[PDB]
Amino acid sequence: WEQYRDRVNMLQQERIRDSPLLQAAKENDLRLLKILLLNQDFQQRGAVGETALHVAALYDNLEAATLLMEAAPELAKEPALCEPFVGQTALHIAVMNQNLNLVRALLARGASVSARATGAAFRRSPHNLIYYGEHPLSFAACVGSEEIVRLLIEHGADIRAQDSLGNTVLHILILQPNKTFACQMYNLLLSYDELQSLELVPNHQGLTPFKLAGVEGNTVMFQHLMQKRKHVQWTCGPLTSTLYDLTEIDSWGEELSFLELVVSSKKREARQILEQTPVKELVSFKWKKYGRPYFCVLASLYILYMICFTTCCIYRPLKLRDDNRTDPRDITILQQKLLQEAYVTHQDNIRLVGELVTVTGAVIILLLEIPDIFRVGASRYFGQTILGGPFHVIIITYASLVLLTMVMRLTNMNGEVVPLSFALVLGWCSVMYFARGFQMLGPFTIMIQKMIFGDLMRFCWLMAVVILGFASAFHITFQTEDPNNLGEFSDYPTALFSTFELFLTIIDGPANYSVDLPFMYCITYAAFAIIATLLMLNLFIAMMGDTHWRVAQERDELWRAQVVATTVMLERKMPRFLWPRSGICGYEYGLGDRWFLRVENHHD
Amino acid sequence: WEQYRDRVNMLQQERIRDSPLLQAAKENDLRLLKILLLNQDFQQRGAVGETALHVAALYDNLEAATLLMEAAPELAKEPALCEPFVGQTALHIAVMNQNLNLVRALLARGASVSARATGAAFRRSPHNLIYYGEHPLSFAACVGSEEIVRLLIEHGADIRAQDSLGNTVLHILILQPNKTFACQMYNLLLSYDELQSLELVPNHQGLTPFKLAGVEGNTVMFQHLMQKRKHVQWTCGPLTSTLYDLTEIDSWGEELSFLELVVSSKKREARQILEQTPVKELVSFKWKKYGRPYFCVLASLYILYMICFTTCCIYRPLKLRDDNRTDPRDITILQQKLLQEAYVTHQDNIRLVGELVTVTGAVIILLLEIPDIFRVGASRYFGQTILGGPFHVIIITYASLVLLTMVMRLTNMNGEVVPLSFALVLGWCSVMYFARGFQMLGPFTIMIQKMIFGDLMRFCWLMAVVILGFASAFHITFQTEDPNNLGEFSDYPTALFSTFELFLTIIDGPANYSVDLPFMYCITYAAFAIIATLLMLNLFIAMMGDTHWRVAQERDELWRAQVVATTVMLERKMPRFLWPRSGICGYEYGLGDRWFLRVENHHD
Ligand SMILES: CCCCCCCC(=O)OC[C@H](COP(=O)(O)O[C@@H]1[C@H](O)[C@H](O)[C@@H](OP(=O)(O)O)[C@H](OP(=O)(O)O)[C@H]1O)OC(=O)CCCCCCC
Ligand SMILES: CCCCCCCC(=O)OC[C@H](COP(=O)(O)O[C@@H]1[C@H](O)[C@H](O)[C@@H](OP(=O)(O)O)[C@H](OP(=O)(O)O)[C@H]1O)OC(=O)CCCCCCC
Ligand SMILES: CC(C)[C@@H](C)/C=C/[C@@H](C)[C@H]1CC[C@H]2C3=CC=C4C[C@@H](O)CC[C@]4(C)[C@H]3CC[C@]12C
Ligand SMILES: CC(C)[C@@H](C)/C=C/[C@@H](C)[C@H]1CC[C@H]2C3=CC=C4C[C@@H](O)CC[C@]4(C)[C@H]3CC[C@]12C
Ligand SMILES: CC(C)[C@@H](C)/C=C/[C@@H](C)[C@H]1CC[C@H]2C3=CC=C4C[C@@H](O)CC[C@]4(C)[C@H]3CC[C@]12C
Ligand SMILES: CC(C)[C@@H](C)/C=C/[C@@H](C)[C@H]1CC[C@H]2C3=CC=C4C[C@@H](O)CC[C@]4(C)[C@H]3CC[C@]12C
Repeated sequence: WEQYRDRVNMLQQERIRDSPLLQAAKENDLRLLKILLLNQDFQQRGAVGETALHVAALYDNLEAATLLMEAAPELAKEPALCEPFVGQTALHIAVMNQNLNLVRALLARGASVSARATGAAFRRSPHNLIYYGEHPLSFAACVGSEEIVRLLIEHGADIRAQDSLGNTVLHILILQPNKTFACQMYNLLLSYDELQSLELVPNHQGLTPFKLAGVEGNTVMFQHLMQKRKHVQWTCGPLTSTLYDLTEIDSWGEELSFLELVVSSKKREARQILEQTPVKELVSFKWKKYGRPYFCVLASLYILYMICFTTCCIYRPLKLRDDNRTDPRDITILQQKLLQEAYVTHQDNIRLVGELVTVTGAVIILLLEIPDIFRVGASRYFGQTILGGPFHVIIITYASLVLLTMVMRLTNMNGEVVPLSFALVLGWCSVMYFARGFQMLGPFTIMIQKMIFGDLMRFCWLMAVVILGFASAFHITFQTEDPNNLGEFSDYPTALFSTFELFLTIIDGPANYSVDLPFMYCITYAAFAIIATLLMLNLFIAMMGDTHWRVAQERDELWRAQVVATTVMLERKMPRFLWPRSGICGYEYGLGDRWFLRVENHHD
Repeated sequence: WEQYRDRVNMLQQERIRDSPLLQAAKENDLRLLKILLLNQDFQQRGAVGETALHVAALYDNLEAATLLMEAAPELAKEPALCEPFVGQTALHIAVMNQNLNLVRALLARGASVSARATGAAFRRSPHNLIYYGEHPLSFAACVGSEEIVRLLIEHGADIRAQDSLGNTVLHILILQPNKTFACQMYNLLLSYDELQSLELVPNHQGLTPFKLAGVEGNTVMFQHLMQKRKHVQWTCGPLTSTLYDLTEIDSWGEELSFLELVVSSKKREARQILEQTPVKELVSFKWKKYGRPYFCVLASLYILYMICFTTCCIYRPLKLRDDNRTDPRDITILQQKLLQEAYVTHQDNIRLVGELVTVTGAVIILLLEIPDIFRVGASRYFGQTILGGPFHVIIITYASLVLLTMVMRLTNMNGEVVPLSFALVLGWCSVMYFARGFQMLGPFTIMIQKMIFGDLMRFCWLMAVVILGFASAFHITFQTEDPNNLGEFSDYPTALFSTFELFLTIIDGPANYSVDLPFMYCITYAAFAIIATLLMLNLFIAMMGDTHWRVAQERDELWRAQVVATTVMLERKMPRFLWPRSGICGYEYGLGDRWFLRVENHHD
């Protein structure tokens, strides 16, 4: 909340400028500070509970801080006592200002090296511009001063300490945007670290520093981590045979693997870690050997199942209508057969076998799609475009509509045409889910997805506004006319549908040249042809062209992300005997229990 | 196979780390090596059959290699004895690591300079990252160390030696990606070469180094080869008159010429050699003087032949139907005349003359197109887009359909409309083959080809999926309705055709405003108008626009490649008296039997 933080900062500045000691410490006024510290409070606090030493350390005044530490040195151990800054000692502010002399003086005076800055300003939030952690070692690692890190570690800072989110100092080091010096600081902290190692300590969410580097899109820290796990077997000429380790990449026998955390991430940059050196090799092996033929087999089985469903839909049992067509505008000549009237002939028995196959396929689809929602969460399963969220919504709706059609068929309920048409359209449009397995058809589904949940939802309000206005105009111009001669605008729903058809130029303009149409229709339809047909439609065509160009710029990255997501899904759902553990065995060749991957690269 | 090569490498590293001698040679451990070589095997081998000297040479340990060569020097002549590395001595690994001292020590010890590295890793394959050949001189030329080349040649390496593919050292030099230093290495090896020259030695495929440089897209080596064949007549001011040699470019009196090998190549870069200095001049002379008027004459003759075929198709003999139209939905009022009933009047005799002209043209087309398939191969004749593969398929199908129509006409078989329509469409669409002879119409055929075998085959699966789903929905919504009022969806093939028409907006939406259509048709057609008409169609429009832009970026190169392919085809197929040998005579002007080409260029 910005209006509370501004009030806190203004009250802090008012309390600094009101007290003479805080004002003398702020401006580095040595004379007034010496006068006030010669004789008379040393423990007066501002609006945020900060002492005079915090004010002296905030404005980088070393001499005023030494003068304030000459008398009553316990201010080195006094933390702030207010909500936006809880526990912020002078050491944190001295480290953040990167003043080595003030940090050395505070550690000589005996400041707490394990004091936690548990305020609201130090938490990880979009309100806070920086997440530097809570312990002063985290601040010293994130700022980028190695001397302060060595001085804090030699004075007894704990490298294994965790903040309120559970993040260790490596986790807060990974999250920094300055990823160049952060690798050197990571190497320094790993050198100073000698139970389990600091690399295997997870946070409260459950992520290791390797997995957190994978999630947050930190490619440089990912390369720095993987350069400590490779093993160059031989470098012969331009050929180099590296042996990468898949212990923290494959994550075999785990609830959530590394690649599933990488792909199902809100950060955009994480897909770049699907283009790194061991990960791309690993997913290419797992896709070309196992993922692609199993995905093609599943696609062929689903296509045959949809063909059986379509064949059961076309041969739906219909009989002659018993009631006579009294209304001249009624064209219903057939109605649905009853349950006793149907399933008599042998062709109806073949249809019954096909319908049993269809309903068992729908039950299998529901049993395969429902527990993943409870496992991974409803917001992430239906939300991610790469994972196939809309396809999961479509296939769950299709299975529910097939079950609803079964219920309506067993209970002799008329009106199966509506769920059968819904199920046919959704089930056939869910065949395009299996187009992600091919590079020639992969990004096209993403193009249609970004044109439907993108430009279509951003232009349908303007389209519906124009449709409503011109449909109302076309209805009231033809309210006083004979509906037989021009019945395109006779009822307001039919006027809305006719104008929606005329927007996309899929029907002709209504014209009857043997009768006198009203002139207001002519002027209003000229306006509709200019504004809606010509101008606003071809704006949407250009928006779709820009969306197609935007996806086609990054088609390979998006198809690779779809490949990794499909490979992770097929490794998780299919049984283990169809998916052996990828990589070299390792134990057979005299090495440990780790599973390795050999990459031969052509350098120089 | 990667899973075998990884197993071989891991077994090799395990056998290195198991034996103490191989481990001492790997780590350059002098103490353990001296202890093991003082007293006790010197001939122990690893998983790939490599000796200890191969391990010492693989890790660039010169001192350990000299210690291993001090005792039992026969390890300098010991090759590996396993399948992925056959015959790989220590000299090949010493040359690949570019260690001149180790190569000199191995040649002093008496290593085999003609040992062949006939393993699977040294062959030319997409599995292997490098193709450096088999003989150590090929390795020394490909790595780029002139001192090793001179040391191997002075010790007795054969420059004329060929590997399993028949490639000499020049062939393996051309295939390298580092084409800058490869020209200098080529010049050094030609200087050291003093029967026929090394430039005229072909491989097992039949290609000279000039032809292999032409095929593989190596433009820099092509310039380096052509700078040894030019002859500057006079340089006056800014004008330079060079006299290029067409002995290895024109290839007169040969089964496969140089330009036919350049154009009909799987490599993309070979078309750049159609833009070089003598080749572009030569094909421009051969096209502007001979190829263009002969191609225009053939185009005019084929257009007149297709006009005669169309005129015979329009005047096809038809008589009144003998059977009465019993079915009210039947509109057949004419049927085909019999063979005895036809060919009676004088106009039928004119039609008979035209049909004889048509069938002789089809026989001529078959006799001109069939033996080229057996000559150049079915995979290359119908495969290359530049050569006109689809046009050859179309014209062979057209000739076969004309012959089938002749067979059905002679045997009084009804149903000539189907092969006549097939032959008319294919024969008229084969007129666009003759559009490659004009720069204003050249790349347009390539645009249509890349939009048909490209984006159309990559989008027709999604299009057919949407067509099948919405056709099934529109059929089952109108299964219970009267087919007289709205017969666009009455049968499932007719529903498929009507939805395919509604996809491309070539017919209107089915609407009958005098009767009550079902509302599910209205919602499903609104969905079809949004998803299929508006979104997915204009995605294909944008894909075709991107394909058109991609071809229009490189229109001149593609048209030049079409010109060279057409010129080669017309030089091969037409008789020799219409195609004199291009270039200056040479023998008349006191020079040799070579045929030259004069190029005047404006330098500076
Ligand atoms: C029947 C289907 C139901 C699907 C329901 C669930 C649908 C579902 O799974 O995604 C919903 C969508 C997700 O976002 P969306 O599809 O727009 O795409 C993501 C993101 O929102 C941006 O739009 C994308 O970048 P840009 O802005 O294009 O540059 C970004 O690309 P990248 O940077 O990550 O690479 C994407 O990650 O959010 C909505 O807008 C709701 C519209 C709902 C409209 C329909 C409501 C029924
Ligand atoms: C009736 C006609 C029959 C023709 C049969 C034979 C047709 C025939 O001769 O070419 C077939 C085609 C060749 O490849 P295609 O036409 O796509 O074009 C080549 C290549 O495959 C790439 O597509 C092109 O680059 P890009 O990817 O565009 O960037 C490349 O350009 P360049 O880099 O070389 O400059 C081209 O050399 O391969 C198929 O995909 C089969 C589709 C068959 C579909 C239809 C099957 C009946
Ligand atoms: C049955 C009729 C009445 C209406 C409701 C039908 C709507 C269908 C055609 C629409 C609704 C949402 C659309 C839709 C949702 C999301 C996606 C995921 C995207 O990555 C590819 C396109 C795809 C798969 C499309 C396909 C067509 C769908 C499924
Ligand atoms: C992009 C915009 C323009 C799209 C979303 C607008 C949708 C509206 C205008 C369309 C979509 C489906 C149409 C529709 C659905 C079904 C029926 C029932 C039918 O008996 C009368 C027409 C009627 C009532 C029309 C009214 C207009 C609707 C609701
Ligand atoms: C007769 C009807 C029923 C159907 C089969 C006809 C198909 C024709 C129109 C289609 C089939 C394949 C198409 C086709 C094949 C390939 C090429 C080569 C390309 O470089 C230019 C376009 C061109 C020449 C086009 C022309 C139109 C063709 C020949
Ligand atoms: C790009 C996609 C959408 C293209 C290739 C799809 C093709 C399908 C949908 C089209 C192409 C030709 C069409 C076609 C050919 C001929 C006939 C015979 C006629 O008596 C009934 C319609 C029927 C049976 C239709 C069915 C639908 C077909 C097969």
